[PDB]
Amino acid sequence: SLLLDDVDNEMAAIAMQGFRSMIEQFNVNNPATAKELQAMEAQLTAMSDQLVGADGELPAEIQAIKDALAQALKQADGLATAMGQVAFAAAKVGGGSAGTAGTVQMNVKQLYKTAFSSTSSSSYAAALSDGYSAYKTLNSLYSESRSGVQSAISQTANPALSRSVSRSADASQRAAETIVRDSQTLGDVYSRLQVLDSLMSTIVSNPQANQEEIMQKLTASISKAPQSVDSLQKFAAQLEREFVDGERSLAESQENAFRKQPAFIQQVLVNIASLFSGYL
Repeated sequence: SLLLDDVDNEMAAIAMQGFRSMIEQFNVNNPATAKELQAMEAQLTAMSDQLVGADGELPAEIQAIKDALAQALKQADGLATAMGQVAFAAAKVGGGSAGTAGTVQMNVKQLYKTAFSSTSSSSYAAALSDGYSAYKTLNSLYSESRSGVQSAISQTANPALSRSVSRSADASQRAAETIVRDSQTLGDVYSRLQVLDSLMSTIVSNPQANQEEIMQKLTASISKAPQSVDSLQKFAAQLEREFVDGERSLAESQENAFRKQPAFIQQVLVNIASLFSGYL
């Protein structure tokens, strides 16, 4: 009876290819369906057979994915819950601790829940906000994690971030429009929001810095951030024009950053959700 944290490379790649094959069975751009859930099950069984044989005992983490897919067929939360269990398993294969696999699972599951949220939902803004918190948490964890946990994160989170988006004086409103203008997917939104977040963080941490230095440092940070990079650099340059261009703009940006930064980013998220939702 096999334990996933104690697998050889051939079986690690078998498992991960099975997870990748499950992922190809759905389309995040439309509500999840019985057919997709069933197809994921068929891919899971094909990989399980390779792992332990048509009759061997399923490892705990594969058991969990099976249970999850079973429930989702009986009743969005369903596919999202199953993909969190996929990300847990993949994280365990990669040598992650229980705590790490748990964090990966909770936060990947959230990205799918955000991907499947309708823009008309009363909870859409919330879901967009929760999805950014999950994004950040995953990017933090990615950096400090073993390679296989990195693969578990990116391979399960990316499909949710691929969800398409499209649009329907105040700085937070101006930032929202700038992010949205340059974004096709949810991943585009969050990666560009993170650039703004980093711009604000750079100002706070370097209050004496002028425009050129702020941008120099931000550029370095974007180069050192976890994983298109040229596109985020180009986006940084677009933020420069809006919020760092000249002494007046910088002074405005410095007030928001020193005095309001979390509130500002959450107001930006509200305004981004408004642009996708049409609602105030």
